[PDB]
Amino acid sequence: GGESMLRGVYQDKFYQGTYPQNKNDNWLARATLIGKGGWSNFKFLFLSPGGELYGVLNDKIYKGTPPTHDNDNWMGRAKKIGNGGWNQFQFLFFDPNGYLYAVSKDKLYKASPPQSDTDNWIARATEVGSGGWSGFKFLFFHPNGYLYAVHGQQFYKALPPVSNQDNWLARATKIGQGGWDTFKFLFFSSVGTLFGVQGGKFYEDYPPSYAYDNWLARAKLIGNGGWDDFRFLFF
Ligand SMILES: CC(=O)N[C@@H]1[C@@H](O)[C@H](O)[C@@H](CO)O[C@@H]1O
Ligand SMILES: CC(=O)N[C@@H]1[C@@H](O)[C@H](O)[C@@H](CO)O[C@@H]1O
Ligand SMILES: CC(=O)N[C@@H]1[C@@H](O)[C@H](O)[C@@H](CO)O[C@@H]1O
Ligand SMILES: CC(=O)N[C@@H]1[C@@H](O)[C@H](O)[C@@H](CO)O[C@@H]1O
Ligand SMILES: CC(=O)N[C@@H]1[C@@H](O)[C@H](O)[C@@H](CO)O[C@@H]1O
Repeated sequence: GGESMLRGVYQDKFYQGTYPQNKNDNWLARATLIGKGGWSNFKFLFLSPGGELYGVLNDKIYKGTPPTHDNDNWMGRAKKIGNGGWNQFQFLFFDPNGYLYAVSKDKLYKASPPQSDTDNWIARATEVGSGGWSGFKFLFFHPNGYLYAVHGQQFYKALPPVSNQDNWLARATKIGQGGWDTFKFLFFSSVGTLFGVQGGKFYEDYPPSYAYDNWLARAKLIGNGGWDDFRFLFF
């Protein structure tokens, strides 16, 4: 059930709405304002597959159901689940089953998310990757459980590492040979459609399946202008 709404932070404000389906749709003019300010200094701001919003701010991490209207004081009701060290991460993201993945100091870690202030998450997390993980530009999951990654200007996908003895990049399938480093945002919707913002323009299409598929030549243009101004843009 339910396709998730697109969300984004633009000029310190938080908006939500169904994603735009053509370049004549002025998304910002119709989107619901779900936060009046305070959103631009989060380092990370993302949603779990269970619908909980996670935010990293000033080295601490907070969670709560997302705000539904502009006067919902999200940070006043969010639960603080981390008191320090959350700005050390380069990436912080969920797999489809609710496990949190994190890249810190070139290593990849995985575990169920912290549920309280006193939980030393980084200490109990499993190290599933020992080196190479700060070299990616993007690292994100498809809803089918495959890990997608942009390395240099190349694009790859493969089931995630089973342990730190698993050399992921060596067995990954290459699904793109160039141009992937020029995107500002690159992410999946909840039904597996790939969405990307490249120089102000917003595109969507089924993801490439092999290195010679010219994704940008076939993708649908769903937005022209303003998308490079967002600080966060995600489903
Ligand atoms: C980061 C955060 O929770 N910001 C909210 C803001 O969006 C909302 O408009 C306001 C309502 O009083 O409370 C907070 O400031
Ligand atoms: C990144 C990480 O796991 N930081 C945790 C922090 O959230 C927590 O409050 C503390 C409790 O001892 O341990 C850690 O440092
Ligand atoms: C990016 C990548 O695939 N890194 C892996 C690393 O996680 C793993 O510990 C090692 C095993 O020899 O191989 C690679 O370096
Ligand atoms: C961003 C993008 O779509 N890059 C693709 C690239 O992956 C592919 O190898 C090439 C083949 O023609 O076309 C494009 O450039
Ligand atoms: C961020 C945003 O909503 N940008 C839209 C843009 O995609 C669209 O092409 C244009 C149509 O007039 O309006 C806006 O600028």
